[PDB]
Amino acid sequence: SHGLFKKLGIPGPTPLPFLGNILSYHKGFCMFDMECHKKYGKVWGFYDGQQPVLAITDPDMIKTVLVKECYSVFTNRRPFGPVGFMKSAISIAEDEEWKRLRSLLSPTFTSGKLKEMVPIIAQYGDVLVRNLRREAETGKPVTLKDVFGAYSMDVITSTSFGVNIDSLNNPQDPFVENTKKLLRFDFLDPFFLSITVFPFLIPILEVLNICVFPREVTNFLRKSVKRMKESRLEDTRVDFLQLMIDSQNKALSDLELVAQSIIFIFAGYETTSSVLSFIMYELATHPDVQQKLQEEIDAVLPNKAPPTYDTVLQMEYLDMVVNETLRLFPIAMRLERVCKKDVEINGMFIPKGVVVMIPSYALHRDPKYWTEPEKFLPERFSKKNKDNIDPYIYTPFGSGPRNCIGMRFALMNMKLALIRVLQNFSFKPCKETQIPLKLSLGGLLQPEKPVVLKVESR
Ligand SMILES: CCC[C@@H](CC[C@H](Cc1ccccc1)NC(=O)[C@@H](NC(=O)N(C)Cc1csc(C(C)C)n1)C(C)C)NC(=O)OCc1cncs1
Ligand code: HEM
Repeated sequence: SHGLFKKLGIPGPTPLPFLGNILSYHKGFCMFDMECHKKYGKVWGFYDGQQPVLAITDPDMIKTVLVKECYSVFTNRRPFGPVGFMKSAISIAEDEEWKRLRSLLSPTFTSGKLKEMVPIIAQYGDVLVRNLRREAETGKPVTLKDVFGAYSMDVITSTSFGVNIDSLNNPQDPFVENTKKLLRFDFLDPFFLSITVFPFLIPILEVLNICVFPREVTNFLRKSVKRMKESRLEDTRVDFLQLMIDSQNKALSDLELVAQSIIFIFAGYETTSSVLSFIMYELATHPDVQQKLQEEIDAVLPNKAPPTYDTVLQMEYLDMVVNETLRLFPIAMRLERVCKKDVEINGMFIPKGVVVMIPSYALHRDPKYWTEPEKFLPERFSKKNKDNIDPYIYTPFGSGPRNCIGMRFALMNMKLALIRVLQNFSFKPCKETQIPLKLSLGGLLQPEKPVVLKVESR
């Protein structure tokens, strides 16, 4: 079975019985992919335990699996562990169910609805600047994840559900406290290690009602959503929560609604707050880029003018800065599609069962497509070098019918935060700042030490 790639004539490292290549993950699965790419070329194969995985790096091959063959062969992401009713969450859902969730939820983030969100978000950007000023009035080291997390939770909850939970004025906010415990995947956790390696365990666990997400956290998020939806129905603006009630009056069940809500809560909070922290980390450590960003905001928005939808969009360098951070810190380190039948794509035979894997981290740092791939140089994303960058090599939000539904939301939300912040403050590194930033070898894209900076006024 570990002789799949040999028989197919596909290069790749040599697997150990049972574990496969899993122990090559010890120095992070990102440096695993990079090392394999450099060594094997555009295509290689490996085994997450028994699960065979095919890694692809040729752009057209990527376009085929991501776009052309989505509905026909590559509809689904890897099955990953015991998930319970969260098996209905759009990102985890398969086939027909993903299909009907995708068109139910996709109208969430249209131009019109995105434009209506600005006033709401600008309000939380004002509380954010007020909070950062306190940390600036003292010169106290600030954990970026804390402050930007509270902001992001406030934005997603308000824009998604129409509710103010005032997380920004509330240190011990149940919403933040629970959500950051929601997923804590670790290769060092025998639980996550075991199901990562030996997937035959999973169906046993689903019976036992065991789940990758902690019970206390899903219960809390379940009753919080029950509450918020009960509110909406008792009141006498169409958002994500309203759309899902419309489909209740096939055939969306209550549990399926909470699933979608937990996904949206998690992305809004965790991904948004993380990307903001990496962006600010790179500004602090690149003082002139911070300076140059500060001057666009001034040129476009003079006399501390409030950002609007179109002012955000006119801002080229702020955009350059964000793309450059996503290039260095892609939240999804790999994109994955399960191959659900035998197919030949770009004169290459892929069998049913294999996980087709696109190593975004590696491709974002390939010396082939990027000169000085390892540094922070926003210029590489200029109006001029715009059709240099291949859309299938640079995939921070993925591609095709299963790309990020919240992409323009998160881009707008982050830029609105960045604009408010940078028109008031300056971020400098301290002794408490880890330079260079090392990433955790554990799970998601997170720093090994939390991002800690000082905040100066203007
Ligand atoms: C509530 C939490 C559920 C998780 C679980 C599904 C997810 C797949 C996914 C990732 C990114 C965007 C969309 C879907 N899984 C992961 O996040 C995993 N990480 C990955 O992204 N990988 C697939 C890479 C990876 C890490 S370990 C591994 C195997 C060796 C087991 N593969 C976790 C478990 C570490 N995802 C989720 O809900 O994502 C919502 C988002 C949308 N946009 C940004 S976040
Ligand atoms: C900077 C923040 C974010 C980054 C970097 C990001 C990135 C991604 C990536 C790379 C994918 C997978 C695409 C693929 O497989 O090709 C994805 C999936 C998804 N994302 Fe985003 N995301 C972000 C924030 C959000 C937000 C704010 C939401 C909405 C609240 C969101 C909702 C989704 C959903 C629902 C999916 C799965 C879509 C599907 O399977 O049909 N993410 N995210």
